[PDB]
Amino acid sequence: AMIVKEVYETAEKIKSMEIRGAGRIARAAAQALMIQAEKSKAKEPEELWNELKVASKILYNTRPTAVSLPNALRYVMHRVKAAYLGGADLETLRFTAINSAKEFIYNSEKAIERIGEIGAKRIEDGDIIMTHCHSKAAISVMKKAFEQGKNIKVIVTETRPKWQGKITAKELASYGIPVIYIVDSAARHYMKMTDKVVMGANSITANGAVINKIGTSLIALTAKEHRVWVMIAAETYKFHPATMLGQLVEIEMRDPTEVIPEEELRTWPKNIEVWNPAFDVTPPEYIDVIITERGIIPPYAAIDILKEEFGWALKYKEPWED
Amino acid sequence: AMIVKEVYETAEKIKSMEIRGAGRIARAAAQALMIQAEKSKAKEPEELWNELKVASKILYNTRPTAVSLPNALRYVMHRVKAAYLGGADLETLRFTAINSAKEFIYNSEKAIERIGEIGAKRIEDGDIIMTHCHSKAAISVMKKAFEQGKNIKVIVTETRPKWQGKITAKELASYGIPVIYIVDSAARHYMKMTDKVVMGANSITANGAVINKIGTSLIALTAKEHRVWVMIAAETYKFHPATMLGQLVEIEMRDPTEVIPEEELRTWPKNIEVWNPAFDVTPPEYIDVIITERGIIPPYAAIDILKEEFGWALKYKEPWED
Amino acid sequence: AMIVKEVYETAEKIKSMEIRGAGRIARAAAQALMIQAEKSKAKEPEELWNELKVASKILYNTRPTAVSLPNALRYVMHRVKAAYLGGADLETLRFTAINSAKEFIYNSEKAIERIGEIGAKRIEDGDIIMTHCHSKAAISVMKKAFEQGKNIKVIVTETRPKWQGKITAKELASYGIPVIYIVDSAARHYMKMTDKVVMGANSITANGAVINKIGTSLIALTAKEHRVWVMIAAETYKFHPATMLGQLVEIEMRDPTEVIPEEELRTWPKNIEVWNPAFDVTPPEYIDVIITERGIIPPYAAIDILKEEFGWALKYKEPWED
Amino acid sequence: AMIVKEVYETAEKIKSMEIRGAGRIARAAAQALMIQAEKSKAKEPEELWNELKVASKILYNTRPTAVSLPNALRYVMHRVKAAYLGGADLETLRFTAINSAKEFIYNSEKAIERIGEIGAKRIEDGDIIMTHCHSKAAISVMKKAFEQGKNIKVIVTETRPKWQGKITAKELASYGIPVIYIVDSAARHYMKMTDKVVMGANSITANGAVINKIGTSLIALTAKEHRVWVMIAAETYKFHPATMLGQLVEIEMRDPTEVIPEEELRTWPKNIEVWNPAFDVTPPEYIDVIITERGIIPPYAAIDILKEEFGWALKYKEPWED
Amino acid sequence: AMIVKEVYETAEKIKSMEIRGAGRIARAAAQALMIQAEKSKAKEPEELWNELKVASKILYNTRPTAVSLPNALRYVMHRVKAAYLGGADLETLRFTAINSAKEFIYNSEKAIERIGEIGAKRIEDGDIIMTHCHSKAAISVMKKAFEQGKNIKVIVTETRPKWQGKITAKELASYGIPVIYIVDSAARHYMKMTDKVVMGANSITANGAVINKIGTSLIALTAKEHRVWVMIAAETYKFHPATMLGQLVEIEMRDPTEVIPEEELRTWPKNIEVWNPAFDVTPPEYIDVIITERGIIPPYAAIDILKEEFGWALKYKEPWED
Amino acid sequence: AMIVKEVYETAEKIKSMEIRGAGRIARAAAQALMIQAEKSKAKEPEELWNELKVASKILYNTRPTAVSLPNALRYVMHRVKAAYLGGADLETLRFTAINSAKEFIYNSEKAIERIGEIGAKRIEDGDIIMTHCHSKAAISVMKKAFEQGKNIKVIVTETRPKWQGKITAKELASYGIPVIYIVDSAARHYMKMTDKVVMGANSITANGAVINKIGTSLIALTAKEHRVWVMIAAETYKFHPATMLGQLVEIEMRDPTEVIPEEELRTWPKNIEVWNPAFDVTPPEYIDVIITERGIIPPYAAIDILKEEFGWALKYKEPWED
Ligand SMILES: Nc1ncnc2c1ncn2[C@@H]1O[C@H](COP(=O)(O)O)[C@@H](O)[C@H]1O
Ligand SMILES: O=P(O)(O)OC[C@H]1O[C@H](OP(=O)(O)O)[C@H](O)[C@@H]1O
Ligand SMILES: O=P(O)(O)OC[C@H]1O[C@H](OP(=O)(O)O)[C@H](O)[C@@H]1O
Ligand SMILES: O=P(O)(O)OC[C@H]1O[C@H](OP(=O)(O)O)[C@H](O)[C@@H]1O
Ligand SMILES: O=P(O)(O)OC[C@H]1O[C@H](OP(=O)(O)O)[C@H](O)[C@@H]1O
Ligand SMILES: O=P(O)(O)OC[C@H]1O[C@H](OP(=O)(O)O)[C@H](O)[C@@H]1O
Ligand SMILES: [K+]
Ligand SMILES: [K+]
Ligand SMILES: [K+]
Repeated sequence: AMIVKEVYETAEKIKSMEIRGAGRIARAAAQALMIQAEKSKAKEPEELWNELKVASKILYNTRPTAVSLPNALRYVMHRVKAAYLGGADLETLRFTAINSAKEFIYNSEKAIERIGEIGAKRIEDGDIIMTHCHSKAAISVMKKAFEQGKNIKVIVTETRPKWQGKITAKELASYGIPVIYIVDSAARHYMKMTDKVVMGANSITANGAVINKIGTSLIALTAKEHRVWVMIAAETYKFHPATMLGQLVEIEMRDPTEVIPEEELRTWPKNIEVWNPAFDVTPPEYIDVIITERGIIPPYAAIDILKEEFGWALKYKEPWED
Repeated sequence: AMIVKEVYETAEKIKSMEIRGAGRIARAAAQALMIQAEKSKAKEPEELWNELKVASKILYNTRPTAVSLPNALRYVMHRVKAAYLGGADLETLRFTAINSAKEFIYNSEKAIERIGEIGAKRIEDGDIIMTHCHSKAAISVMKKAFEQGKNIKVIVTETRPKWQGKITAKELASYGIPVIYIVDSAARHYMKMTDKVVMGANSITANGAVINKIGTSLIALTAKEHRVWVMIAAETYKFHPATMLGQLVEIEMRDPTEVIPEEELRTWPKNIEVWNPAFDVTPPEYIDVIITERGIIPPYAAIDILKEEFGWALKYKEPWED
Repeated sequence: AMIVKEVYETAEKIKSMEIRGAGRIARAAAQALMIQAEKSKAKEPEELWNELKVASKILYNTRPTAVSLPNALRYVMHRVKAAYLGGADLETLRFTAINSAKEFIYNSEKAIERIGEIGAKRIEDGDIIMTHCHSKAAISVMKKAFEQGKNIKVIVTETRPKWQGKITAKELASYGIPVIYIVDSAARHYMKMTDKVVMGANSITANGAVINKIGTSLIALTAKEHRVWVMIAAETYKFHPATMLGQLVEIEMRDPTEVIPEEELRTWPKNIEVWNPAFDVTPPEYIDVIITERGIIPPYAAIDILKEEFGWALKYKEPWED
Repeated sequence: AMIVKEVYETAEKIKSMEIRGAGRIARAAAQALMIQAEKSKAKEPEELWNELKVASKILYNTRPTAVSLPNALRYVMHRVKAAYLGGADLETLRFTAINSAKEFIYNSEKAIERIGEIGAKRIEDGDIIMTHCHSKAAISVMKKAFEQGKNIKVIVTETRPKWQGKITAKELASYGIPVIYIVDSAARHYMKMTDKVVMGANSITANGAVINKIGTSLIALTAKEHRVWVMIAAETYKFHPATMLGQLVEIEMRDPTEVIPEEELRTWPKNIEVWNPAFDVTPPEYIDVIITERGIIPPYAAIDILKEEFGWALKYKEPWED
Repeated sequence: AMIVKEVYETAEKIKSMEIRGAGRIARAAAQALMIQAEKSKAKEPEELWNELKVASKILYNTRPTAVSLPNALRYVMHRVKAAYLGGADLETLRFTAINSAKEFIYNSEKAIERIGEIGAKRIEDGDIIMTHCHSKAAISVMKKAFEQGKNIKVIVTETRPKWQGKITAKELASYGIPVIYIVDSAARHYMKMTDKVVMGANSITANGAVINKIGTSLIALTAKEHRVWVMIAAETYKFHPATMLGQLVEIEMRDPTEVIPEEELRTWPKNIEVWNPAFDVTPPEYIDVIITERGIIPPYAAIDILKEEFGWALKYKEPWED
Repeated sequence: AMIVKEVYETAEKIKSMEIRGAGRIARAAAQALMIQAEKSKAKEPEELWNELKVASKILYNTRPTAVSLPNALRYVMHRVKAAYLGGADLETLRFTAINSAKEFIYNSEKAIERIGEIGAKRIEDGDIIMTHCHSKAAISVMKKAFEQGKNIKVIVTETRPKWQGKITAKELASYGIPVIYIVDSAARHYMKMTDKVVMGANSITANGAVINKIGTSLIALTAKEHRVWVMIAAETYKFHPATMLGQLVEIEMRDPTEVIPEEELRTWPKNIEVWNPAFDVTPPEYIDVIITERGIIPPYAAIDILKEEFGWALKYKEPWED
């Protein structure tokens, strides 16, 4: 019940997308549980255990679609839970939580560097790469390919409604990479000059489907139409455990004013509904490879990544639940 | 040549897209020649003929892609040239121009009505319709189907960068028609609930391809993927004669500042290029029917429309050439 | 208002499908018009005119999907009407109706044997041909090719619910053509051994789509999948003039007792709805050729059959109307 | 050689399809093995062993296509065999056979209700689901989802020739699920209004293909065409171990009298062959997921189900062999 | 019966492909009938008529697949036949034949220049064009595009068995055009760098299929897979009249030694058959446009080219027949 | 290092393709290391280790694409390196090399046999099989299916530029198997009569793509178009480990003079470039099954083969690196 302010501020900052990107919100959430355990004034283990459960619930209940976030929380709290239930005293608990969270953060950072190097071998000198939204994993691949001296150009899609495309373009251009910026609508038109597509992921399902930023399934579709390789750069913690047992992933519907600003929308008629899905779902048939920190897989090998990292936990409850 | 200010002003408003839409700019160019003819101070028929040629060229060099405009100019000018060359006197030439421009304007208005009556028959009670940009021809269909008492909803795509979807959404709402407004990236995600696609055209080619607002081809692609009928509402003067003899249609590239506003765009590094094609091309295999004022055709019958109405002219030079 | 029993008997027999097959029902309506004229006790030209308009409406309100039937009634009534409006006396009108029926009925027979001759040229020695329902035009093709000494075998799908495939199997076998009889569900399984598919049509639209017995579109889809030629054998009076101006064809829904017999259906619970559609719609992209009495066309040239033989009549009302 | 009548009665009832459905026949063969052990008048361990090998062969030679049946006989006989070869006395062997049957039979029941639970998670409120034949695993899915309070409707294809769709329709309606009953030919026509397809399996191969009731592959093809999820609900004992080493599955050809009744068939000429295939084969590319009792897989992970649970046994001979 | 040697020598030279290419053999055949009429020693018209029939039969019976050849013969002999049957005297016949043949030859030459100019507008600066075999029509397009200053490169396929690819490569390279020469097998591999495909035709059917050099259908297929425009450059006399009435085009099977030289094949075992089809058939769905001397058409407009140039003659016998 | 002439001679014969075929060159490289080890005059184990490393590199730098060769070298050298580093004396090192090379050679021969026994089960009585190049693995399948008494015919493609089809045709004929020999361009034209496609592989990637003789991808493309099973017969040592970590396979570009002989080629102008890729890449969606010595897999299960047998090594440098 004695939740420190950094937990609430991180939760809010995930909700408002001031902190965004599936990897980042997962690291931020691990960091929040880390600080809760740093600054906790609890005396008993039972007390700190209970603070960490509640912090974890607050953080889970921010944004639903990227399983990166629950997987972060799980990574920390499977360990914290095993400690507490094994009889660890206060400081043995405090450290288990803090250290588990530090592990996840470090492993996330290393995973992304690694995805960069693996994916870059798939990029060739002269390539024109089209990307969508702003994905650290995808940018790692493109950045690495450029540092290897491959002379590349990236077609960056603006990525409505929230313009993540702007971030992507200034970022790649600041590393020296030539950028071509277009609207989402122009993806087919420019698919004819594109050699490779590199996008990220928020959740990957057991059958190989990729839930990523709205628009992704379209770029994928047309890439298939033209035989351009769709490469999804994604850490293993993007893979979605509960899809193993039949769960559909929730698609986050965000506020209509991200599309039509409040000052404008209030003046619009009542029979207009504005629908603002945050993600769509791309089928495995439109994906060439998924580049994980453990290597290149075909998208249908997602079930293998999950069988072996994740499946064990599905017979238990979540490690923050009563 | 002494060109009236209405010609210059029309030309600027077409360039700037204050006046926009394929059919409307064609009416605005007819109108402009009408007014050059009305307000002319010419004494000799050669002097007026010269004014009409120069005005025609000013209007021609506004926007390239939509062939409606050239076709409107031709409709007036073939007739003006036949009179002048057949020895018409000043007033008979003036009236030929005025009256030809009027006929085109009236024919365009009636054709749009007829297109609506025709396309509406293919809309069924309960249909969810997806559209793109703001096409008067497409809208005529939706408007008439609603007026027949069919309960429809229209999914309207915002149509970046110039946001024509806003015009379409407000217009359909004003007639009583519920709208679902979405970003362009969401067209595949909502194709699964869509019963019909209805878009316009700027130019249609001899092989049946449809040049229309940027992103049209994406929507038609995923429509096909999903077996949703793609219906293109379009006047005969949208069909492109020069394509009969192999001409490719120029795709208008518009200012970067429509995509990114000038204030923001001047802050960006020089190795980001903003590219803003205003149209793409949708191949005939992704189009179910074209709905013209003379009936439903498959897209490959575009050559028939071109043969029977515009082929005759391709042996002659352009009717405004001096 | 004095309508002869034969008109009523034909109508009732078209409704119960005792008279069936798109061509046959058309000939039966023409026959009925002919007999209404032959047996008329009408003493005035206006009195006969009124009997024929009324017989036409009775006949038109039997089965809606096959345009063959109304195109037959048209052929006659356009001619009856031009006579009546030109001032024709009684026996001139009676004869115009008698000799218009005769003409259509004889032209139907000639068209069907000519489709035989043309279609048989696309059947090759050794061919295995799959068909569906019982189409006289399809059968003419197959029977002619067997008479050219080509060793063929026909796969006859049983064609639920009304078992028309039994008629086809006994018919083709009676000519000495070996038949393979299968359930409809088995059409994909046998498509691998099939060389050609030959089916009939109830109506063909302006854009090339073919409305024919329920199932036809599935057989056509898997035929496309396997690159087996789908050939549609159809008289020019199967082409649907109203589709030129956007009309959709109504799909006859027939009695659920044709699917589940009345004795058994009455015992079933109300929360099972039985839906019996008599036709489906096959898109033009899955049709290699339509074989008409005037030649082979790609399905997209359906609009030409229509433009050249039927379009004239769409500016007038139906010839049996007040 | 002293085989108890129940074994003979089960075999005859699997042959006539009085006992049918891949799971049920498997449980029935296990039940029969169990009763052969219970009622055996055998005084030696070698005498019982020999009765069970012989009962197994009788049961295996009933219907070939569904691997479920031999995987059941295996489950038991592998265990009977290891006992017998380990030196087991009589009542130890009798019990090993009794308790292996029991185990398989109970595990079949648990597997089928677990597929219910997992599969139901992919059904969404409002869904219209098409199915085919009568599959207990498919039905468990649909029934569980209805018990979660999701308003669904099921389209039941009648499933010629043996009319299994009648069993499915009455079953689902008995649980209060509204049903739409249609002929098989109508599956493309209704695919446009279908949200999900759920079908069972008789055998699933190493590369993902699904052998199931004749028709299944057509429904799957048009489902793919329309981007409707095709979900296969199947116990792990439907997976076919011999396909790992290249074996193809035999397609049972059943009596032509199931298609044309004997009373009518005898009147037909000899040059009509009636071919009644009980199953077809659906390729993996047209299957979105297999739902097993252990999870959701892409169809290409069938080889893992097999590698991990069955492959061990392929270096030995069949457990009922000499 | 008094056939001059140039007729026999041309026939033989067509048979051996010393004269080849569909246009060329058509011109050569017209030329042969021209010389027969130059050097004829006939006295009566009836005598010369009879020489021209027999010359025509000799020339027709050379190579079967390119309808260019019969259409040449027809063009000359429809005119010669009308003259003779109208009562023309010897010299009026002699000139009719000679002049008709001179017309065809000139019109063929002009048609090809014209196809060149039309097709070249479809070629863009920088384009890499893949072609197949050696087609004058296709080369006209590429040559013209290069003379317009478009900087192009052509991928020339070797075109087994007869190596026409060598001719094509030396020809284009002698005009200054950069050539990349590859084997037929590499067409897919290099389809990714190709912007346009330009091939010729031997016969074009009523439904839009293109019979062209063996291999054409493959290049077309993969071009569709990659969305590369397939442009077929072809004169109207390549279009095939009798396909209007159901005729399949014969595919010429040429001597096995063109594949395996005689010195080698004689040593090969008896159970090896060498099959050497000269042409395959490409479906209309894989063709973007057909470029005729009358302009760009979609391939399904082939029936229109035939309806209007050719259909009239199909109610008559050939103009060389008794 | 004193390298025996057998190493140098093997290396030259691999380069020149005197010894060719993916599997054979791998055996020839094992063999060559065997012989370096047998005939070595080394006194110290370090001196032999050095010889084995240098020989390994000479053999590695022969031909790049087929990963069988590197894998054979690795099989021997991992084991040689473990011995040398574990302190083996001269003779124990010599024998480790000799014996490792022998095991690889024996395993390769047995694997090819097993592949035949496995693939043959998927060949049915009456099958027409199309193959490409000369693959011992594919041939083992065809040979065994014939020996099982299945009546097969094989369509053999000539496989330019090096004409490996000649080897395949003579070899299959010599076993009794009828052959149809065709040029590569005719593969689509004969796909319509083909029941099965059976080819080999040089390298198979982590995502399931198959690098095989130039034109393989074309044949698989049209096979897919036609629903003909594409089966790839291939040993586990054809699977490519470095692709697990993103490596793309180099495609061997061979001398222009294989395509055009040197005598002819020196006469050609310098602006013709002959390009001779020896392989292409066939994507996994066009492959039905890969038949390895351990069973049938779908192509996407290539990652499983790579994980379970070769992944372990990718953390270590190459076992011949100094
Ligand atoms: N050089 C290469 N090395 C490894 N994999 C490749 C290479 N080139 C293409 N691929 C893969 O093989 C397939 C070829 O696809 P496409 O580029 O459509 O021909 C894709 O699945 C790629 O991931
Ligand atoms: O983890 P990284 O690769 O950085 O981004 C992965 C994905 O998460 C983001 O979602 P949002 O912007 O938070 O909704 C984008 O959809 C992006 O592709
Ligand atoms: O003639 P209507 O149907 O109104 O418009 C047709 C098309 O012209 C417009 O172009 P723009 O907005 O002027 O660039 C849009 O592309 C629209 O679909
Ligand atoms: O195991 P469950 O899911 O009940 O049924 C599986 C399958 O078995 C049935 O076969 P048949 O009626 O025995 O020929 C049907 O093909 C059904 O899909
Ligand atoms: O008329 P042009 O365009 O020159 O050639 C047309 C076609 O005829 C040739 O046949 P062949 O070499 O005579 O069998 C080639 O197939 C070529 O594409
Ligand atoms: O191992 P096996 O099955 O014999 O051969 C496999 C493949 O290797 C060969 O390459 P090349 O002829 O050496 O360039 C061919 O591509 C062939 O299909
Ligand atoms: K591209
Ligand atoms: K390309
Ligand atoms: K085939």
